[PDB]
Amino acid sequence: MDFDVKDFGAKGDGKSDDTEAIQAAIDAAYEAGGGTVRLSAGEYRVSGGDEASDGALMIKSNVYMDGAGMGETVIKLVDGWDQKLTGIIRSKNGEKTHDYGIRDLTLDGNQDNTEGEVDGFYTGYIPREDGADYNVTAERVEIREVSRYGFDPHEQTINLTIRDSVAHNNGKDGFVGDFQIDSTFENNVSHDNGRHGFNIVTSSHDILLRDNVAYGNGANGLVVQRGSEDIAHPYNIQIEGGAYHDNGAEGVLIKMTSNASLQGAEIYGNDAAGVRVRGVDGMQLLDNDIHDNAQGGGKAEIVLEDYDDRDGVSGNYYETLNATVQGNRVAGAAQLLSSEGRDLLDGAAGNDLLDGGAGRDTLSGGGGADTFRFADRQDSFRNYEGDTSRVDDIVDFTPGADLIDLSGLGYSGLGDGYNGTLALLLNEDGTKTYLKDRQADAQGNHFEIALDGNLVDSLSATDIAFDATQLELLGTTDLQ
Ligand SMILES: O=C(O)[C@H]1O[C@@H](O[C@H]2[C@H](O)[C@H](O)[C@H](O[C@H]3[C@H](O)[C@H](O)[C@H](O[C@H]4[C@H](O)[C@H](O)[C@H](O)O[C@@H]4C(=O)O)O[C@@H]3C(=O)O)O[C@@H]2C(=O)O)[C@@H](O)[C@@H](O)[C@@H]1O
Ligand SMILES: [Ca+2]
Ligand SMILES: [Ca+2]
Ligand SMILES: [Ca+2]
Ligand SMILES: [Ca+2]
Ligand SMILES: [Ca+2]
Ligand SMILES: [Ca+2]
Ligand SMILES: [Ca+2]
Repeated sequence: MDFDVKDFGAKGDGKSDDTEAIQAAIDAAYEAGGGTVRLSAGEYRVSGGDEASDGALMIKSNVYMDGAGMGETVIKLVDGWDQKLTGIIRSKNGEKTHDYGIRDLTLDGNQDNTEGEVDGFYTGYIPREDGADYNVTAERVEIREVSRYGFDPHEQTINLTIRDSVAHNNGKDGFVGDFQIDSTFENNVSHDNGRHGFNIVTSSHDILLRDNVAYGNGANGLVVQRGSEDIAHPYNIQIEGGAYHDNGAEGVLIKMTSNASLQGAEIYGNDAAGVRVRGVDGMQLLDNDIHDNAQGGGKAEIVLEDYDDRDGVSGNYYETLNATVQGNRVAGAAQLLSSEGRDLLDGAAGNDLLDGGAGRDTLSGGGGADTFRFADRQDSFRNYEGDTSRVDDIVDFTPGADLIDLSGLGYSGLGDGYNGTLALLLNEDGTKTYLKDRQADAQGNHFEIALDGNLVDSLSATDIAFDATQLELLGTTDLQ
């Protein structure tokens, strides 16, 4: 059954406190078993409760609020409110609220004329307890001028959808997804917020972030992170399309997350790296357009690195693992470092640094002068049985342009492959060129690298750095 707020005494005049009248329509719609609460165009002033957890308006199960449009219907916090208010619209703490939503309206937190932390839209059940809100929809909603978090769906919410919405000029993050599950953020814009455009945090998993745009935020365009507590990391985070540009830090930052994907985005004009990946297990970075980042200083368009939390709350060291970096256009340097397991690392037009770490990795530099680093003799090797897997291959080594950094391995130079030298060998059919250590170590292992193609004639000693002195002289990058 459909309910109009004006029928409950709501004025929408910008001056009268309409909180009770709008909540009356909510409660009547909830008592009918569900329905739509409609708000014609106008500015409805609203106030909070006794506690921050009271929010301002309590949406209920099977209740949807439909305004007359963003800008047309504005729900604005009263002048002078001085109490922390957790959700101008919110579901009840300790209730699994379900099948509710808001559409075509503006939430205005009025931070210029209020004091206290205010969040726009708050969802969820109980922090650190099992249970969830579910089937939650925000469609064409604008949240602005809240002092902290604009869209703040919270622990836990399953099947939250926020689409075609905007968060701007909020004091902290425009969108936070806090322990969101099986949820969708699609075709949203988050801009000119105090800190992050989008912030996916607190164990959120199976999240689609499709065709979102974040610009002009004080910190990240999008950050996906564990957060500050020792809890399960987020995982299964798929970032598809959109644009993360002109933000105060990295365009996209992903850290302490498993199975994350960033594909087909445009990423530019950010003050820090365009993309930064710290301690991510399973990272796919495909077909993105990355340019003109590090505007605030910095040497890298793309940064892959570990996340050392040993001095932090978990006590753990988190490696970036299982990385696939292909198809990107990158107008600047990519630092692509990974660890145990098979990595596929493709640089682009910049002067890139590539290191797949342990395991059988396939590396390519693309354009420019690229350094392929092998930090450990066990990072590319063939074993006693002749198991040729675990041997890295470099797809496109360019003699006179690229560099093989062996400076930490203690080989003296090219030679016959014994006594600390490496042999340069062509395989039987002349399809691959090998650098080989013919001397087995105590475990029977042989350091070996495959260079795809025939380079036995074009490769020279000046294409390999065999010690730190040679690396300082020959290094192609500004990232070592
Ligand atoms: O980033 C961070 O610093 C951490 O943020 C964490 O999320 C916070 C939320 O932002 C809210 O402030 C949320 O407030 C909860 C309270 O935790 C509490 O459960 C409260 O419960 C009330 C209940 O509503 C009712 O009034 C009853 O009568 O008394 C209860 C009581 O006061 O104990 O309701 C508040 C609410 O729902 O607004 O709390 C969480 C939190 O985790 O504490 C979180 O993301 C954390 O991981 C971050 O580190
Ligand atoms: Ca709830
Ligand atoms: Ca203020
Ligand atoms: Ca390159
Ligand atoms: Ca590897
Ligand atoms: Ca190259
Ligand atoms: Ca190693
Ligand atoms: Ca390797």
